[PDB]
Amino acid sequence: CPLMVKVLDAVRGSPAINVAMHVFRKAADDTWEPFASGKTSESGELHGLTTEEEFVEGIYKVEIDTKSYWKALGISPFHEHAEVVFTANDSGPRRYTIAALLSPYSYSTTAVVTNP
Amino acid sequence: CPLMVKVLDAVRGSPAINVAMHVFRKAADDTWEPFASGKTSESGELHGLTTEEEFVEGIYKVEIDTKSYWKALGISPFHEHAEVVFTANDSGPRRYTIAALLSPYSYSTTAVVTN
Amino acid sequence: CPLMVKVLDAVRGSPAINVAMHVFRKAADDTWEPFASGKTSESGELHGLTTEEEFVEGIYKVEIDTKSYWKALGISPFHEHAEVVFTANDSGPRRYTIAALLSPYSYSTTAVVTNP
Amino acid sequence: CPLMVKVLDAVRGSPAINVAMHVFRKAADDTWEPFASGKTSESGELHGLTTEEEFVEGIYKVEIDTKSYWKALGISPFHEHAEVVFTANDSGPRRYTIAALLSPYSYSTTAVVTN
Ligand SMILES: Cc1cc(OCC(=O)O)cc(C)c1Cc1ccc(O)c(C(C)C)c1
Ligand SMILES: Cc1cc(OCC(=O)O)cc(C)c1Cc1ccc(O)c(C(C)C)c1
Repeated sequence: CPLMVKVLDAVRGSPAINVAMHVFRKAADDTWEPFASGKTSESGELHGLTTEEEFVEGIYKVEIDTKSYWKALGISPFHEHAEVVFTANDSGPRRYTIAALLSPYSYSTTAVVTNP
Repeated sequence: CPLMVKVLDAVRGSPAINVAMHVFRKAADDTWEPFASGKTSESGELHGLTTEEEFVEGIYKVEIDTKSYWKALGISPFHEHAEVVFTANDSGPRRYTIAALLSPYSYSTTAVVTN
Repeated sequence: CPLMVKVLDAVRGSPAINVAMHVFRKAADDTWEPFASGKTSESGELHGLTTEEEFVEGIYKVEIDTKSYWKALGISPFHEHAEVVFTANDSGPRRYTIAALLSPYSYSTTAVVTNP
Repeated sequence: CPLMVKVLDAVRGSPAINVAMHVFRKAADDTWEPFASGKTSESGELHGLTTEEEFVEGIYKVEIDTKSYWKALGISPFHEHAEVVFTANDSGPRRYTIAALLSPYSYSTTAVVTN
């Protein structure tokens, strides 16, 4: 469906497995409303967060719990989390893949936006 | 200078100049209280945000207005901003350089943490 | 199969399509021998470069023609190409995904190495 | 200083120190002729590789020995090295900073190209 997140580990060269993340939508009143959540699979992917009709226009935030991921590996990393904040579907529906690449003191994030 | 931010532009191969950003400290009630801000210099750098005495342990957020930067260049961006959230000084004062590399649909951020 | 390359465009937020690349293997005599080549698909992927039995231990180089990609979009980029040089299969066979993320003056590259 | 290389370590959040690298210029017969080398300082920087007069147009390669760096830290790396291949000075002399960010299974490289 319309929103997928793929998370890689740049130290081990592997998908980043069991990484928790929470998705929020900015409300009319400017607050962050809980939208969805899940944890990455063995392939570092999280699918099924939302549907085409629920995923309307708006500003979305994906908060990826990268600190817990590193802590479980014994590492105290720099970032509390990796955030990804973006306007979605403002020219009509699109399908978003959020790619995140994680190191203890660095994190990249990239979007692949395609038309269904 | 305990906190410095350096921003580069991966499309133009240059420092990212006049990029605004705000720094926040997480309050006891878990809200973000803004306490410093600035814009990058002609070398893409922002210095002088805080002092050693002020920069106590806590959770800090740097919100970099990448969307305005790309809009000023006439380039469509993906992100609303780039946010850098970290716990500072957890075993003593350190000097933090946040290095941010910007593309319209991608950014990376790195910390260089010294003495 | 054992070697896949996925190339993304960080300016347009899209797969980088029709990107040419050449794979070389370092020979016993230290020269770079042509190993395989291909161009990325509409999904920014190149598959079928090699087989499990051909892809023996050795030092491999993937030379991705990123300059031509940017030039065809009107852009004069920094890099002549993005190279990816690595020892493969030295603890037994593995499956390698090379992920490359391209901007006119920057390029990241990451490997996902998994056991079949 | 027409060419500077700055290398950071994404695992330790620090400059990458004592990283060796070699610089080559592509010859007329398409072989690479080595002409400069050095290792990064305690701030992860390598200066003084060439001079304005020597650094003429051509295709240059910087080969960064990331594998030795990771081996010295006891960390398994993926890449044999990180190579930065570019045409220099194509419309006049510029000042190039190559910024490299290193992880064991990933690296990124960026050019900051000025006047
Ligand atoms: C977008 C994407 C999807 C994907 O699906 C799974 C697979 O093909 O195995 C597999 C890969 C490797 C990518 C590309 C990707 C995925 C994550 C990632 O961090 C990066 C860096 C360039 C930031 C690239
Ligand atoms: C190129 C550079 C120059 C620099 O001078 C600032 C100082 O004097 O501390 C300080 C730093 C940290 C960098 C490195 C840098 C600066 C920004 C940046 O986005 C990147 C990414 C490639 C990771 C690296």
